[PDB]
Amino acid sequence: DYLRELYKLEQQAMKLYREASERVGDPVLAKILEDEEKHIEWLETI
Amino acid sequence: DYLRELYKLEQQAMKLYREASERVGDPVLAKILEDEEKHIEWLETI
Repeated sequence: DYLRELYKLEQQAMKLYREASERVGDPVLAKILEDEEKHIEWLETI
Repeated sequence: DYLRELYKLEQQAMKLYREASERVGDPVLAKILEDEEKHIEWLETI
């Protein structure tokens, strides 16, 4: 259901937030990434 | 660049987190949504 494509969305966000952090180099980009990580965990409880 | 498709990703996440919160009804789903919102704002400073 939703959870499953919401889960994948979180995975792409981390992938593209990773390729973006490497380059851009805005520390807040790394901050947004620590979050997406926790979103995955919380998603993991439904 | 990345920022632009990272921005759109955040928009879809909120759209699908909204349709998912309405239904599922897991309060943490609303918590993940208040976040995606701030990610948009922080994204807005690059």
